Amino acid sequence: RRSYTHAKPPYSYISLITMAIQQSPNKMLTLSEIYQWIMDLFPFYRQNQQRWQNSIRHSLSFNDCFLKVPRSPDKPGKGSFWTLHPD
DNA sequence: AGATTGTTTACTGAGA
DNA sequence: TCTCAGTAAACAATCT
Ligand SMILES: [K+]
Repeated sequence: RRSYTHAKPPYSYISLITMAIQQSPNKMLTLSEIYQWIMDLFPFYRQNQQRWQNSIRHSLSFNDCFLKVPRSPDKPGKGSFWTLHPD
């Protein structure tokens, strides 16, 4: 068995996150759902996950276009949801 | 206790 | 030359 090389798809981390959220049924995703959507669709991101996931977490917090949404206390779980800022 | 999630600072290189 | 994107890492809050 051998490994194969994929080229990075042409999207910034902001675009990848935005597309992930826009296509989801509730217009909001957890962090791991975002990782999973990106890996499901772009096989380039099935490698170096320690790196690019650090960068996704950084971009979610650093950029004002991403908004954290708390879980309702009646539905507790790991992490919060991420949605797009209403502007 | 350990791992994940989230925030923050500091670089650094791409590109205009 | 200057902005922004992506990397690295420290550290804390909050999960398992
Ligand atoms: K944010």
